[PDB]
Amino acid sequence: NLKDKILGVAKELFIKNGYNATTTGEIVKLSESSKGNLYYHFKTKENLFLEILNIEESKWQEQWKKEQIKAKTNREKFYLYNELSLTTEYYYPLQNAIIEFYTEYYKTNSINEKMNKLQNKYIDAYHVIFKEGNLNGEWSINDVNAVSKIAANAVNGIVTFTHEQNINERIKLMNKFSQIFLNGLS
Amino acid sequence: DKILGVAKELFIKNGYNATTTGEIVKLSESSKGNLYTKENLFLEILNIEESKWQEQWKKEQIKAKTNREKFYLYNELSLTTEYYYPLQNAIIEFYTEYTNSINEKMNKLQNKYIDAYHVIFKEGNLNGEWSINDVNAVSKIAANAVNGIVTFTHEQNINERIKLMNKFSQIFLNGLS
Ligand SMILES: Cc1cc(N)c2ccccc2[n+]1CCCCCCCCCC[n+]1c(C)cc(N)c2ccccc21
Repeated sequence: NLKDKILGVAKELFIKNGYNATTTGEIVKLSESSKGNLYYHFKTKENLFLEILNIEESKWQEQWKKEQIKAKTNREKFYLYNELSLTTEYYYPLQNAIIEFYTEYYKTNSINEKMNKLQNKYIDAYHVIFKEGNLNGEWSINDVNAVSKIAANAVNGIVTFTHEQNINERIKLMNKFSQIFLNGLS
Repeated sequence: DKILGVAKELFIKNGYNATTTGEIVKLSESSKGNLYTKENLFLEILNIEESKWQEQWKKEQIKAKTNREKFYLYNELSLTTEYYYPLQNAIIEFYTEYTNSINEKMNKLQNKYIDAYHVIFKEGNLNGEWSINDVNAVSKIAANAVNGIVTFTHEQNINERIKLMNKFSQIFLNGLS
């Protein structure tokens, strides 16, 4: 459990102090491990952080599997996912370390390579909703990959660039977007 | 205006946090006291750039005959400009790493950003292209959705991005009518 202890501790350090401030020395000593083991498993602070994000994305997917039973039809699932995306981000503790992380390794094509495989996972959630929505005549989309990328990124924008407003208004808007968007697929 | 140019460049190349008071003065070659907050300098640049965009938009919107077309175009152009949108990641940090006199003050910057759509949508209501009772909501949603597509895909074929943005604009408008 040394690999999973290191990630657990590193998660909490990144949460408490951000990405740049947290050193690998800290993570080593606090998880009772060695620079060696940390190097053998993750090679860099950068890659360790990506691995956390993998664990976190998996937990999110696992969360979404349970939570999407409260949505009988894919139209309902679309509405719900976008809400969840907005509401849960408001108190996602890693979010700040993520902002800090991305806005620092976006240029390195390899790190930006793995960060894309990660967003692709977020985009898969919509892809499913839309594919299944087709197979139940909720709508007709011949370009599911496209409309999926659009939804994911439209929704991130509404989640990220609003913040200023109070949480009720932000939920109203998000749901209004969800409405407008699904109406344009008809 | 010796500072502001290098600050922009620095803020765009590296983060809001990563670029510094020292780095700004030393790289621009100017007096430390001369520029005496960082948040004040930042909010200044955002205003400048946001104006340079809305100005460029006015000298370019003429090529769209109907407001339906203005929507598509403004959004398409949002991908190509050198103004404002290249500072979006820097703004994301800004909110996290930042009060009262500033955090409420830069909602006047947001309303300027949203106003572009407010015209387009209000104009379209006069022109009878659609009917939006909740213009202001739709404007805020439009602005942010688009900013999303612009910002969270800045690492892929620019011509693909323009395709996505157009498939977006279509859907959004189709859902208004
Ligand atoms: C657990 C968990 C819990 C949640 N409530 C949650 C909520 C929403 C999404 C994931 C969530 N997860 C899953 C967490 C996984 C996060 C993985 C995202 C890594 C890529 C970063 C996204 N990103 C991209 C793409 C492009 C950018 N320009 C950019 C700029 C600034 C900041 C981010 C940027």
